[PDB]
Amino acid sequence: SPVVEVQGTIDELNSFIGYALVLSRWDDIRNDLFRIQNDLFVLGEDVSTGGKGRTVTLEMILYLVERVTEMKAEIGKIELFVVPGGSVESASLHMARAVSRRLERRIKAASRLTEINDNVLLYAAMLSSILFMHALISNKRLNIPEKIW
Amino acid sequence: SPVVEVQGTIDELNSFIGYALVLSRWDDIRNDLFRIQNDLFVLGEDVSTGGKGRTVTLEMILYLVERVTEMKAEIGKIELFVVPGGSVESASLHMARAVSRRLERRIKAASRLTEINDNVLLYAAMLSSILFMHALISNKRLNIPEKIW
Amino acid sequence: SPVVEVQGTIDELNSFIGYALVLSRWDDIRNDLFRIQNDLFVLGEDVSTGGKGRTVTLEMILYLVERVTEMKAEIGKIELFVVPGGSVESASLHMARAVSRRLERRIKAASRLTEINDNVLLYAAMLSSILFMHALISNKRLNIPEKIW
Amino acid sequence: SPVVEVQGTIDELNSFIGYALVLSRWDDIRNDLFRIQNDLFVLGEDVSTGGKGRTVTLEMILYLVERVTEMKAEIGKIELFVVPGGSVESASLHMARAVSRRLERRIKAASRLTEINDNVLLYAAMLSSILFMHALISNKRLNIPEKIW
Amino acid sequence: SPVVEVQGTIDELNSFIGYALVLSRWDDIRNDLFRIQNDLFVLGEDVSTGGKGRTVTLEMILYLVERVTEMKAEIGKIELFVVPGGSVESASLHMARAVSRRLERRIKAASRLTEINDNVLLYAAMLSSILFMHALISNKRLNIPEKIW
Amino acid sequence: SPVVEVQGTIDELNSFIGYALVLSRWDDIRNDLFRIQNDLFVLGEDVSTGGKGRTVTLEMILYLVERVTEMKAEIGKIELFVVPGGSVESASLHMARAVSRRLERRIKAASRLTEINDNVLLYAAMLSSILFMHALISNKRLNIPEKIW
Amino acid sequence: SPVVEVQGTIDELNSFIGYALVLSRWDDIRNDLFRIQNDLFVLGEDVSTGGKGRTVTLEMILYLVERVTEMKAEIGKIELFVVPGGSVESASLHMARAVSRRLERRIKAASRLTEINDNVLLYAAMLSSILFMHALISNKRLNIPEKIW
Repeated sequence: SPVVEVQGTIDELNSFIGYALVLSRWDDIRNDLFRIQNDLFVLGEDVSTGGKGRTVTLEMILYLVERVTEMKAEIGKIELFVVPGGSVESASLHMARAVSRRLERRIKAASRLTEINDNVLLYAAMLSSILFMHALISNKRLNIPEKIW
Repeated sequence: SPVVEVQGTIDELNSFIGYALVLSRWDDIRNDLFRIQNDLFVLGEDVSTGGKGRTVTLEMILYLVERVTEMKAEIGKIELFVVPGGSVESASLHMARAVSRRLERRIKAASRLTEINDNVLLYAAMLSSILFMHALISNKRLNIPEKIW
Repeated sequence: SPVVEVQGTIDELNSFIGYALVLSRWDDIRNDLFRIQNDLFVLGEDVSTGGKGRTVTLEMILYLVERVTEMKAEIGKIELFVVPGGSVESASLHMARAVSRRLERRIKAASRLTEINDNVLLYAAMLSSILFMHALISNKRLNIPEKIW
Repeated sequence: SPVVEVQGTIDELNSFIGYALVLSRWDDIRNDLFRIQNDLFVLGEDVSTGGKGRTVTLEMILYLVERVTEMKAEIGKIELFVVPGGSVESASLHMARAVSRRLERRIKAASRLTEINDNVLLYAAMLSSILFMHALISNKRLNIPEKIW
Repeated sequence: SPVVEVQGTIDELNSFIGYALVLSRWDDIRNDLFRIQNDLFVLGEDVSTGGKGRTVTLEMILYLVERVTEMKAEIGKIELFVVPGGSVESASLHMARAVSRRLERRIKAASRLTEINDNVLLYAAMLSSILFMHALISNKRLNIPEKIW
Repeated sequence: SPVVEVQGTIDELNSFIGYALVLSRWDDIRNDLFRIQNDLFVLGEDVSTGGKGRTVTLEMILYLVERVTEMKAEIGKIELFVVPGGSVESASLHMARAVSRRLERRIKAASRLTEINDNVLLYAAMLSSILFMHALISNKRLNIPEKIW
Repeated sequence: SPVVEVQGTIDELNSFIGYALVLSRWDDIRNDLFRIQNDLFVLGEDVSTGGKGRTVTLEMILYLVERVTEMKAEIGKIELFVVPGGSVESASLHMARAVSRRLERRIKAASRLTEINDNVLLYAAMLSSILFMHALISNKRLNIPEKIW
């Protein structure tokens, strides 16, 4: 039942990814988001069945980790307090990642209430990180230097 | 007071419809969303006055039901676990419908707390359904075949 | 800890401003939103340090008040129950202001729980008002007369 | 048996933390490393019993995540290709984190061979990250500005 | 050829002993490590010549056994899962002994591949034990009571 | 992928240089190690891009050769089987050079597997040599005559 | 054209090796010099074709490195400022290695002028080193202890 407010936020996020995906131009970015959208579905079933069904695997989170590390190299010095937006695609991704931070904080509650896989939460945490990286990457690749606070 | 968090989500939704409406190209879709935006206003007053004022009528929900049934015919086999987005208009509508599922789950709480019309909740439930149908319809009409999980 | 759900909504809002900023064409509007985005950051630190650090100053809220009063003059009779959207920029701003009303209602909770500056809440309240004004202003300046309920 | 080469690297790491801990002056840093040293022990048993015994919990990794996020704020713009060392404590921590990257790459092999908890690997990954943060933090707090490549 | 990865670890260890030796204050400890450093050299030739040359003698391992037994008396109850470090000298020795466990596990592989004296492996095993004893002894003699898991 | 175990050892080495650099007192030595630390970075990119990017140049290895030849003159008769350590700086450098021999033996494997520049391996070989010279030089300059086997 | 003065010195060296080869008694030494004489030929073609043809491979230089390291063990403390000669074979090799230092300093010029493989120069550098080792080895094996300056 309060785990129902978790799934709602999952599809609320899938909707925000869905928008930032049609928006983004980069093939790598697009494929990451498509895979993320399918993993969001696996993440839904891992809460509903509560581990019984399609469990959120380590290999899924590691692909997020890999991409985070690979894209990190393009940006170089990743800044703190980066004023969101600038590019349309960057702004669209910042909106999806904000909802990702909104998801993990909804999961943390349902984690306290009923049993749910640790991987679900880790994946959500990771998703925020990977989503921020695409919004910096969309900006460098468009030559729109990010305005820092 | 916790019914104040219900109205906030109503206008948060009206804002998301408002975006998907300027976005969508189809006249039918646009008119449905305009009517939905005005019904959202009636839905606001039906919580505030708590039935005293402009009650959310059956005829309002039935127009949603009618459109759902009419559009259903265009899509044919409506799929399960349809990865959201693809088209800009479709993605924009998926975002508005996600917030619609976010509204009815906020109403369900205020329903438990203080008295509010049953129609308000039914309308919200129906709104999610009608909003999904426009995002499938925007996709077929744009010949962007939906990617299913 | 429930103050962590406040910051999340702050950056969730910063993301929505960020989108409406790249979207809006007007220089005045853009600069207001940029300043608002930086003030959102000051607003973050004023919750975290709980007044210890960079306090949200009166002068910050007064700049919002000034702009509200200056833009008010352009619209003239500001209407009640204005159906959101019409213009792309107007719809984008209505979405950001809806989240602003979502922020102050999250702050009101954390206000009851732990100590946080009164200015933080006042600023959020003011932000909703200033954000509505830009979505009316984008509409008059684009000659898209707002549809009232 | 090739899982025996994993434990060896765990205590080889515990030894490197042990050195950087007596070395570091900061109380926060010291306590993180002490807790990390005890978690390394839990991490040992989670490989040996292969989940049967003292499993490496989510809450353990989340404390690493929390510290990473809290310390991140002190450094601000965390740079890429930061030439290691400068301070004695910073150099000592860089050596321990290098061995941490050496541990997770030993785990990844034993992960392919026999069953071992996903958390074990995630914890190791996280440990590299948290260990880098202490070596940047030791540097800012000592006012030894890091030389970037 | 894979026996070349054995020698590398021998001098990698000699380097770690070399550091813990300049570090340690105790004359007995220092002399043990010096002798250990010279025996490491004999141990190198016993792999290279593969028994032909300077064989690793029983008397060499027995001196390690003697010291282990003599120092054992000073510590009394030698604890299990002793969190490494505390003292600078103790931490430095724990690092050298960790590499000693790293050496015998490299030897065990080269033992399976080509012929090498049994004493070489026994000596390495013994070396880990004697190296742990110095890191407990440095701690009691400095009155830094070891923190046990 | 097994080339990933090569980079890990590169930064594991950079960490050991980093320590021996803060440790060493001599300006020449320090500058050599700083340059070596930056060349280690070039060496990383020459494996990752596999020659595509920042190739490890001849001129880089020749600067190592030059220093080896210049420092050689100070020591005079460079001895065989020199028991490592004596000085703190000398011991610290012996540890870094031991890891350098550990790096080239990791490269030799990745050389057999996938294509990587010959210069990368030559540089690593050279690095062991130059690192030994600093640990003899730290000793003569401190008047700590090296104990030979 | 100034690369023609490089080849002349190559065959001028091959002639000096040729003499020291008939001169030397040791089978190992003889085979090294024969291989060196054939590698000198490969080294000729690598300048003429300028990399197009038979490139001077890493494996060639590594065989020189291997022999240098293997013979190093026989001499032990290799001295500085070793007065050349003593034995006929030693004197003959010192003459060939002097010309080898004469070759690399001719290559360094042609390196500045036109493109030539880095390996060519490295090989020449290495050749001087390997040639010195044979002249020390001829001396120990003949029991003619070298007179040092």
